[PDB]
Amino acid sequence: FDMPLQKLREYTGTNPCPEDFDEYWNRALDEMRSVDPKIELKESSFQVSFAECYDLYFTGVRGARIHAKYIKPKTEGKHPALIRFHGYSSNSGDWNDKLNYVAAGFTVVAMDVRGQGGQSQDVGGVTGNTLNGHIIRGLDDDADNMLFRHIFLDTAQLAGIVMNMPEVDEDRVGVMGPSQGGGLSLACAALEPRVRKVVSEYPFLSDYKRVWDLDLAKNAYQEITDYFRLFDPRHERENEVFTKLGYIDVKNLAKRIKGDVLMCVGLMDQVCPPSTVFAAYNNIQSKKDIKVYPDYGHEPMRGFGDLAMQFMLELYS
Amino acid sequence: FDMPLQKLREYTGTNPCPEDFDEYWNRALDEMRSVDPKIELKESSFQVSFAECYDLYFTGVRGARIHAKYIKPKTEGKHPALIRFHGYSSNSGDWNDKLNYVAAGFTVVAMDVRGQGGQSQDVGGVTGNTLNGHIIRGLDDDADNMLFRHIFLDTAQLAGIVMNMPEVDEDRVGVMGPSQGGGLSLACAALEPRVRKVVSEYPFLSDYKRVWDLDLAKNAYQEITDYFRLFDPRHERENEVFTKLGYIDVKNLAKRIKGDVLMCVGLMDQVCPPSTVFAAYNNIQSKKDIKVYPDYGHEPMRGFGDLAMQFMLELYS
Amino acid sequence: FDMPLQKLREYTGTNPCPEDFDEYWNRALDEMRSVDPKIELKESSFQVSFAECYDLYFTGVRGARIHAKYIKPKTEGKHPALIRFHGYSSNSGDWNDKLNYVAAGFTVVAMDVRGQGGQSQDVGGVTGNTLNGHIIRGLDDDADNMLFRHIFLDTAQLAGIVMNMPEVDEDRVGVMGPSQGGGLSLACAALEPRVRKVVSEYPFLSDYKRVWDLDLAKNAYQEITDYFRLFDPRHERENEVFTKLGYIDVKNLAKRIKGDVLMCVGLMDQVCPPSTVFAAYNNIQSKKDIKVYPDYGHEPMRGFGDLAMQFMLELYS
Amino acid sequence: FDMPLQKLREYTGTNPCPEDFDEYWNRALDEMRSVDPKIELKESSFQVSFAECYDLYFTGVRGARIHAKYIKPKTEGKHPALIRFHGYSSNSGDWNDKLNYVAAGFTVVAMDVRGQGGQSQDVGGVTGNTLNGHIIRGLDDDADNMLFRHIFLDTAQLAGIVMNMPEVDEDRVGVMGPSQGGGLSLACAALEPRVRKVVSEYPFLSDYKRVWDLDLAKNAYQEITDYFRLFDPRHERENEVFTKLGYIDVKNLAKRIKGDVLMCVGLMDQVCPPSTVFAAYNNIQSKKDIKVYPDYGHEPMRGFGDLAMQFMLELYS
Amino acid sequence: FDMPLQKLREYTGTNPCPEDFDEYWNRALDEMRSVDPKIELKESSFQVSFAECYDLYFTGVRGARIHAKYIKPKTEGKHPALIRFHGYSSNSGDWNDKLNYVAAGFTVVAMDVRGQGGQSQDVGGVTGNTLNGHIIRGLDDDADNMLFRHIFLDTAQLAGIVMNMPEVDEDRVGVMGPSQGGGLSLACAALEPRVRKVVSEYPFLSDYKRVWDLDLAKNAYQEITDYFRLFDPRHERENEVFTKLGYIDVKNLAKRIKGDVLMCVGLMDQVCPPSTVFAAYNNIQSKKDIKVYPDYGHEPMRGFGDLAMQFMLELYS
Amino acid sequence: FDMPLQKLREYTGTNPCPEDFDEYWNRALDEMRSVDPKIELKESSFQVSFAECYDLYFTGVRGARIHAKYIKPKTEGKHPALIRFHGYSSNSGDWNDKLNYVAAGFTVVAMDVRGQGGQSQDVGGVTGNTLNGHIIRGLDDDADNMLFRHIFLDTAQLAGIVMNMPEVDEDRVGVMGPSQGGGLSLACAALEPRVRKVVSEYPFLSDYKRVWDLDLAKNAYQEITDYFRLFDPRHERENEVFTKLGYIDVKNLAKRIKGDVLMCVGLMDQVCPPSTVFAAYNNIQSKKDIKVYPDYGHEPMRGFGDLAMQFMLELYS
Ligand SMILES: [Ca+2]
Ligand SMILES: [Ca+2]
Ligand SMILES: [Ca+2]
Ligand SMILES: [Ca+2]
Repeated sequence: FDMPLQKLREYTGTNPCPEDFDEYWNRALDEMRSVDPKIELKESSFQVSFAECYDLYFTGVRGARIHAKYIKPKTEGKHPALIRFHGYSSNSGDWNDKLNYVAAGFTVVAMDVRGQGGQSQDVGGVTGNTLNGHIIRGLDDDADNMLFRHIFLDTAQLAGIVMNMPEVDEDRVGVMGPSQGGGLSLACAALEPRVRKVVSEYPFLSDYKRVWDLDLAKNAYQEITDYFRLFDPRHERENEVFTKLGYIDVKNLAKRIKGDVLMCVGLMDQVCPPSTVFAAYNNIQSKKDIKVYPDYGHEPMRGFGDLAMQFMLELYS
Repeated sequence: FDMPLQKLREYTGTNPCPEDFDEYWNRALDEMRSVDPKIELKESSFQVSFAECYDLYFTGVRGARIHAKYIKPKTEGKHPALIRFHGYSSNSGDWNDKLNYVAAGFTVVAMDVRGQGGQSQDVGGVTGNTLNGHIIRGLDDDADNMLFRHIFLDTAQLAGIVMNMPEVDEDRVGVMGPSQGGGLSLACAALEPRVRKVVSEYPFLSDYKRVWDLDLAKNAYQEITDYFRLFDPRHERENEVFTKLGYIDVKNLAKRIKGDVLMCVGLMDQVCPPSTVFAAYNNIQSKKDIKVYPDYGHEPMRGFGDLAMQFMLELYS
Repeated sequence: FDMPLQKLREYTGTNPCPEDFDEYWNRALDEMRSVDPKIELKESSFQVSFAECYDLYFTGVRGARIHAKYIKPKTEGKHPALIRFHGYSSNSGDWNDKLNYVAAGFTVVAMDVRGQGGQSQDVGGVTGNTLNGHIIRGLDDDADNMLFRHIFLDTAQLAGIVMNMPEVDEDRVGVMGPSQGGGLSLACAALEPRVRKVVSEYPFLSDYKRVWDLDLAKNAYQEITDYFRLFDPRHERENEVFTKLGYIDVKNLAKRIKGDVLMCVGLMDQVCPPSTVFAAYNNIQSKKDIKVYPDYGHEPMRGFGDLAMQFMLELYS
Repeated sequence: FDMPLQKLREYTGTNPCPEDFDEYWNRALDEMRSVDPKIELKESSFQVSFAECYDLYFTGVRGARIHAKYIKPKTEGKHPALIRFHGYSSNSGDWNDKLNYVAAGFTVVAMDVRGQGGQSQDVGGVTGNTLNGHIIRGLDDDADNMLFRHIFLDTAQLAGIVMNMPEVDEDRVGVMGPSQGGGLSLACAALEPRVRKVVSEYPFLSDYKRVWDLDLAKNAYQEITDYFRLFDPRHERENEVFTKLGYIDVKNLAKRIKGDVLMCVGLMDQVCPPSTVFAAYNNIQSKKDIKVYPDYGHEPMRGFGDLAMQFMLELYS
Repeated sequence: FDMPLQKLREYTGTNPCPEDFDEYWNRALDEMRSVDPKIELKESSFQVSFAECYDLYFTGVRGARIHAKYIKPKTEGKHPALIRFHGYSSNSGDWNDKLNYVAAGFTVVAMDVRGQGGQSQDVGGVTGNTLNGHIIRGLDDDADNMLFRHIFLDTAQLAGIVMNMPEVDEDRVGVMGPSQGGGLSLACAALEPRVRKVVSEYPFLSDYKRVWDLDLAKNAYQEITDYFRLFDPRHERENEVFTKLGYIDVKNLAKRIKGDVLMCVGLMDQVCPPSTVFAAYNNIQSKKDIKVYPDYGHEPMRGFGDLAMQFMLELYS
Repeated sequence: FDMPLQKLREYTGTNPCPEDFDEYWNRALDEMRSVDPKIELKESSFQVSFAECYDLYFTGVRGARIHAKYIKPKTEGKHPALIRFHGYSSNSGDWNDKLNYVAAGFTVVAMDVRGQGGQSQDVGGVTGNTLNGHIIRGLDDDADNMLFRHIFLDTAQLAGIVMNMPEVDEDRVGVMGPSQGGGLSLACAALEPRVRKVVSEYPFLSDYKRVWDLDLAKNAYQEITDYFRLFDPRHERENEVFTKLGYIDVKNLAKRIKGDVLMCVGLMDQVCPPSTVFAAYNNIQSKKDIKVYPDYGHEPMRGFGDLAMQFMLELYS
């Protein structure tokens, strides 16, 4: 259902990239940097004796109150930190499974995406469809009002907040996540170049046009099809639509990443077509590597979790 | 998958009704009535020689700009009017198929629901999930900020606007729609008692708890399941959740309807369980009737469209 | 699952055309023209004040009694007429939705196909399979006894009957229909060259061999696969079978069409493959046009209905 | 999806039986007995040294030419005979697998059903639907014109023809078949009481109303649902329809069977619900027995074939 | 698809329990206790600085070499230990996600089931089917040769080995697992009463007969259906089959558990019917609790992971 | 989903062939030939008067007790014999349907494959997975311990046993089977060159790598995918795995076949891809022929059974 591996290795993407892409994002970062986070920490009901578990809240662009789990090991001195991002429609998950990295002495943070399955706020205020999908949310509004634009900014802002924590060495921060979380990991490391390590598992939010070309604009990408069916049935605004989506196409932000990257891709993945994953991978200029799993689809790949941790452990000296 | 027809005719609903239901709605109607609609009519690109086609815009509660197709026949004197409501995620549709009632001398209006498939605006500004579903949109916010509360008010406000049109006899306005449109038809006739005729085809938005009890909280009702899975996995707040959804349960509004009602239900419809449809039907106190289609599911039922027009044509003496 | 749009534009078909195709149809036309229609009109139970609704019955070839809905506006003088054809296994449908064109002053006729979901008779009398499918009905009999041959003749015969109606301007007649109805519309305009306008939506009954070549001989075209599995499992008579089906392949009749044609096609339509639709379209020699819907399948395409009406309204001076 | 075995044992049926059922069938038998079979035997291209293989053709009611495979062992004297009936839409099948009974010295005959997958003719000539299904074929016509009525007569007529074969002992004839073939076997033994043995495997064509009551009027019984959806959507003629189908309900003919009967039923069979099978079984008044297969559906049941042969071998002294 | 919660609470099971159940297991334990484990530890390629990761191998009954991951924290003194068991056809998984409990100072062990997805050996040597399923593996052989009998013994033996580790406090050992792993957790805590804590998530291997009664002997329990279809199609040995399966029905071993138990059940779980889960739960006599997730099926339930860890942390003083 | 018939006829396979293929098999044949079969014949409970039905047991390699149905006609002198092999997970089936060849004077033998649906024993004793699949059974053990290696030897040993039966003409033995039975037929005729006739219907166990390349390593070939997913997720040992599977790839054994071969293939068969079937066919050097069924999948093909018997009947002069 996608090109052979031989060609994936060379594929660099299909979705257009706005001509003012750089200006667009420099502007976005300016807005993010002018925000007063007014950070608040609340002790979680979940408690362990070897670490402090806090519910962290900060204000992002447009006044949205963002939430993230925050686990701090009870150890002296500064150390590495890991920021996890979750899948589409999910949330930061349970506290306990974040402790595997705390065991390694890491501070661990897991952010909730605005308006999805967690406790992060989506202030809305956009024109157009609001029933299904965040990718097309704000698509018929001004480009600067696209929801994933704010979400991407939240990850960048959170990375800076984490880097300012007293127990965190700002030069030893890594980000990780699967699918949407993998796309957000790339976006975060792109918008906050200080991020040192990046683990992106079968990333979502990449090379939109390609997904549509493969007749795969379904499942997680169904909203792109819904959009055209309802607002441009004969595709009279196709190029403008995909160009605008180019603003939130991680394959376009990929060139900004400075940290080391480790990715994985399942060749049976029809949710996030292998070609869209390689497009993001092939736009990365920093040190990188990608693990290929021929028989896996959009799912955790056996053994990769271990490769990812060993990769993250590289944050220590 | 549901109770026998024998029991259906006796079923009055399961979903709870808030203690302050009436005051909640009188309070909502007060808000709607205090809004300056600033009505604007723009000529449509679709034009015929026997009628006037206009895109109508008005401001609803919370400042949302609402859109509706508006077709006026080129005849003299006042006459009946029909207000159509559409299915979940859809829109007012095409202009041409609305002309069947125009041929009958009716003014035809088809409203687009906020943030769905048309041109009506959803101003948002709610806390909680915004990724999928309007039923749960605002569920974790104040009850007065629930999206379908505003949408229901839009239907009532539009009915009032239509009743003030120069060519419309305010005492001869009918409403109609399938699924979501069927629930909206009931809500509209309930909130604007002046509505004279009502056609509700396999109505959606009714008896939420019942849908869940039958393990049918999927398909169109999937979001109710996602809500619990993400925000209350062990149903510790079950009664509170369904009670709040009770505010937008059209079965609870039904008692207010004064116009004549004609409904249809498919006994194979698992999207809108027959019991939930009968629950709404059985709460109506005005003159009513329901057509039963044993072998039909969530779909147009052969012959009903004709029964619906003959029913609407009763508006003429 | 089909060639790219770029290639579809140049695709002219795969299914063969019998060497005696022309003589076959001229002989077929002679047979129908010799039939005494014995037309009878019966007032319908469905009635409105602005039009006359009649159930029309006429005798077609082989003594079959054919039925069609007939709506005549209560206006003065001659005017255009629209003849609608329905989907496979369906019928003429409801009376009310045909009134959109009556609003435009058109006489509207909707024919029921022999032995399908309506009230038209299939006298049968053929050898071979009679359990499933009209495409293969009479395939093992003489070619002059193939059921769709008679059905095509019914459309041409009905077109002439309509052109002889007192209120109908014989030079202002249009035909329209989706899927099977789209194929019948083409066949009608081909067998009755006086037809002025043609709207063919995702036409069925075209380029049979191509459907099979694409492994799409299922769904609506399943009977073709059943025929071979049961009567020619090793395809020893493949060319003979498809050539014979060529007699009722609308892409072969398309060359005879003189009226203007407006078609629509969904690129995700696997029921009527895009290539088979373009094959019919590319064989049309009269003024034509085709609307392409990239994200639509075998279903009504948003906005096309309005395009079709504006197209039909061109029949008025 | 059906009642427990405990209840199945006592279930006698739901579908009605016409008050003139008996006269209907006696009149039907008189018609077939007046037909001149004009039997013709043609040597088959398939030949073996130990038997004679012929394609047998005889004329049935309404002038239909019926076909059946006919294998005669090259032995001396009279012996038993087995008549096989096939599944819905299938045919008599291959010659070789019929030889298992020829090995036992049986003459084997396998009839093709009119207009299905074989070489038997369906003269048609009925009013109503002819697109899908033989159960509803002729349902809107006179009851004496229902297709399965003629097919049942074909089995009885064939049974008599076989009983008149020189090498066949008329008192040692057995009939067998699965699904449709199981229903035909029952009908045959009912209309031709001389039939000595009967093997009916998960019989189709039984207790129609029950199939519909269970919401299983799909798959093989789909046409019943199609009939109502198209010709009686609100079931205003429900009792009339099912009572008429009672003429061809094998559970109503079962009382006439005189030969011993061996049946089998799969409790997971949703195509032919267990209750409809037991309904036919429980109406049999002759020596009978039924093998129950808890984990089998609409399919051959392991070991039953051997039970069936040992049962048929009882025809030998 | 299963009884209401009200009745689940009281349901105690349906599958029989052999009369010599106790003798059978006392005998099995004797065989296990006579085995020389000949334990061998091999450093894993996966290494972290805060713990020792070893591949542990021991010999179980019948000479099978069993494998389990073994992670020991680099801390002084004795402490609690957790033994994880995996799902059907899976294995011990990755090393990294086991570190969440190591962070809590626990020694963590994850055993691979014989012949499944890991490195544990199944010496086989049984008669009967060996193609699919371990539940019926050895079912046609002597009861003492049933594979899950050995597997259960492996868990008990491993628990004793863990309790003998120098860094492990033998009175602070817990076991946990989902589905098959949940069934194995119950079996382990039953056969090694010293186990102090038990977390069983939607347990598999319980109340076999019940699964079959609900027509749910499919998916994970498909082999039970396969067995009957192939070896006892008419269920002539039904009681003997299910009674024999009673030897490895965890609901029967449940009464032996002494440690505290925490379980979870998804009411939408058709893989492990809620009733079979409550049957095991209701046979437990030690301190216990069960978390119900109405909208979850056979899958991890949000929040439970955290309840499970807090429950396990109860092992410390 | 596969290459065009034009290319199929030229395709010779993709799966590698071990360098020591021949010695591996000569070594295997040596082992089989050194086994004392200790043949035992037990009269079956199924008995007919024209043939002798016996359950035959013999010891194969590794001490496994193998079972086969054995039917001998009550005729004088030596005659042909037919050995049938069954489908994956199935068994020899019923006795009665084997009598068609008995009627032709043949002795008919139907072998049960070790550990599948019949009475043949799989002694096991292998390391690695034992939960699902015989193709990978023993794959992680020495190549000489692979299960299908022993099964292949069982077919060869049984052929030799049959050729020594007093009523059997050793030069007139044919083998036949579908799917797995088709692969076993080829393996048998390859390992026991004396086999005179071969019928292989849509053979399984051929060209493994090709199945994987087409993403068809599912359904019957699912275990190959499970193997990689669990034991080599990144395919680091891909060539080694497929090369080893090459030992039991019937396409590699095909070159040894001396008897005449007749095969059939369905072009819609995704279970046993057409290419893999043609790969085996194209490696045969003896007289051969293949029947192509374009519209058939993994299923019996109409008419082939008769071609198969006529082909086998060629054994008589
Ligand atoms: Ca480092
Ligand atoms: Ca004009
Ligand atoms: Ca006897
Ligand atoms: Ca404690």
